[PDB]
Amino acid sequence: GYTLWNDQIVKDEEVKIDKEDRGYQFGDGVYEVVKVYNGEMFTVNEHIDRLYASAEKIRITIPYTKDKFHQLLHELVEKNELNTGHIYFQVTRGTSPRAHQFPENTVKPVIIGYTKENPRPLENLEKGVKATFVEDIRWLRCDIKSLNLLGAVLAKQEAHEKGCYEAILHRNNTVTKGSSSNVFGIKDGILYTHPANNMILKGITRDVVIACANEINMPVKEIPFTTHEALKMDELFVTSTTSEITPVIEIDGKLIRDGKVGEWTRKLQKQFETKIP
Amino acid sequence: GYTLWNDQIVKDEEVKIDKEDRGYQFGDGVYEVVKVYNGEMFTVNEHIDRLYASAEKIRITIPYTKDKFHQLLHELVEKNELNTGHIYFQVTRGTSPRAHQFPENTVKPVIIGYTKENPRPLENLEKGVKATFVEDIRWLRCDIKSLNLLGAVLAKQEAHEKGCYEAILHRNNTVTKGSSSNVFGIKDGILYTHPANNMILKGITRDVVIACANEINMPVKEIPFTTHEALKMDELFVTSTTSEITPVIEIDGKLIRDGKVGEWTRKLQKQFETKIP
Ligand SMILES: *Cc1c(COP(=O)(O)O)cnc(C)c1O
Ligand SMILES: *Cc1c(COP(=O)(O)O)cnc(C)c1O
Repeated sequence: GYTLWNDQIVKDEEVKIDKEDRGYQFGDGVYEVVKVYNGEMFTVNEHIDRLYASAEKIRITIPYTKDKFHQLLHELVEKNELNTGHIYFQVTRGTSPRAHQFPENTVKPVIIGYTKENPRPLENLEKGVKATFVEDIRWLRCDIKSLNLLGAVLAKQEAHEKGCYEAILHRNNTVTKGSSSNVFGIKDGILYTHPANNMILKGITRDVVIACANEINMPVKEIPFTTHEALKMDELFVTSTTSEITPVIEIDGKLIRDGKVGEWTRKLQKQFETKIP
Repeated sequence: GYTLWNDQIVKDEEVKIDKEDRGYQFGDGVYEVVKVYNGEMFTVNEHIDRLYASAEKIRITIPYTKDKFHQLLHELVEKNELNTGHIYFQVTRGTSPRAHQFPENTVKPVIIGYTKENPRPLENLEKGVKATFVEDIRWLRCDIKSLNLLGAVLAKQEAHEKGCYEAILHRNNTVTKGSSSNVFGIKDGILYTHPANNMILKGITRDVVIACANEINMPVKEIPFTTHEALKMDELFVTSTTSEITPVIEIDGKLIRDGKVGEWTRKLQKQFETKIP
């Protein structure tokens, strides 16, 4: 296949990472994941804006204009002939001899991007998924979508070992986020979800679902709910670019309500579907 | 130069990292940094035991024995003819297509290790340094020396822009550790330092200093102290393999006592010298 390397589309083999790439040794980089539906990139601009925003938060300067970056992303989809799946891309501060502090502005940021054929998780969208409560041990800057993810892999892995799809993180017993997604809860026709602060990444799918909720005249309250209040909800689902709107029907062997995908979830999934290419 | 790559000492050029190297995308891996004093490695067994310990905490199985590793490290010191500097080595889970949960027991961990000429910070060890208080926003598993270091880089950089050497981290106004070192406080001939828990990395230099205190009949209290109490210490300093015992004589424009290196610090630095090759 083809991989985007800085400003070049090259063959995977030709691509190589240096042992002193700040993202390799420190996790000094940012990233994004864009979904493609039949050759069409879903909400690409939203994703491109956040890359630049996340890079700016750690004072990384991307050498290209959002336009040059958009074009490069499109060329990559064609060269790979990606139909339905996703585009992954990141930016690290660049390569320099090991040191914690920032290097000299001289260092060029390394950019890597590639594709993968991956269909929508239809079975999960229909029948729902299992989940587990895992304690939040991640760092305090989750608003930045960076490569500092060791906290997430340990959470996700615990979920997997129990046969769960996602792990729901909570700090001070208050639900925050999923290892790799945003958590929503529904009680009496009202949508609840933890507000946007340093505790959670302000997801793009998360924002679309709030627009969808506003469109179908459903009220939304960005109020934090506890893990006990979570098990008392009528419906519960998680969101992420790849997961879309995945229903959560059971947490730790405790069926949410009756253990069936709710009607409001369905309406949101039905409304969301209209925005997809 | 020569780079240790898995089980082969090869030239920097023959070594190549893959973009789906879990340590590159998730910071999924651990590391160590040993000091070499005139061809002789300092406390090398202690460091290798913490590498294997740190790997075990995230379920990484190093394919070689502690001997094969020791042997390899020694070859690397000779091939590079390293006199006085340090060795940096690390282990990642390996290369596998992008996914948060662990891959299969098939994937081999990628091992990297290389040297660097770096003298002793004589100036700092004699005249002391300036520091700055920075809030601890790191993940909750610092007991593991992992590659999830974005919190550390962001802290060091802040100290750096303020012309300070190190950043003294505090969580809930209680001093925990530096961006990349352990903190010690002295008040009335008694040695104070934060106890070993998930909040701090149990450093090797830290333990040496604690042994050096017992040997010189100095009382050690592993009681955490606040920032308000830190500013009231007779003496203050930080430790690490590369900073050894660096004395901090000022925190944010505020001198620690008279702004001179304390006598107890001098006695510890003197005793520490006896353990060096
Ligand atoms: C990437 C990510 C998400 C999802 O954001 P989307 O834009 O919906 O893909 C949610 N939470 C965390 C912690 C993430 O890293
Ligand atoms: C590596 C490290 C240290 C120092 O440990 P040493 O064995 O003395 O080098 C101290 N604090 C943190 C946070 C570290 O990561």
